[PDB]
Amino acid sequence: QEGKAVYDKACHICHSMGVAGAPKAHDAAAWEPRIAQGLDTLVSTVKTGKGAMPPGGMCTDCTDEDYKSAIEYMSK
Ligand code: HEC
Repeated sequence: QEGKAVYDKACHICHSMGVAGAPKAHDAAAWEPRIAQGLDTLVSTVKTGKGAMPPGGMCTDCTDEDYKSAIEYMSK
């Protein structure tokens, strides 16, 4: 899947406005410290969930590649 496609059907729900502290999409400054953790780490976190974010980020068919693509789209 394309990163933007994953975002538009799932991630945008909370990340478009940065609800409950979600790093806002296309906010490079907000995503920089999170990207710095390493993509492997971020993909793992999305799949297990983190606080207010539910495991999977409401994508029902996402591969690790899909998750990574989605993060890359949001991070700029
Ligand atoms: C609301 C129900 C969310 C949906 C749907 C998605 N995300 Fe999320 N995400 C959400 C919150 C509230 C937060 C902040 C959590 C915190 O306590 O900091 C996040 C954070 C992320 C992160 C950063 C995790 C980290 O280690 O700091 C990533 C990488 C992330 N979200 C990715 C992501 C993707 C790819 C999604 C779509 C598939 C997605 N999120 C959906 C809330 C919500």
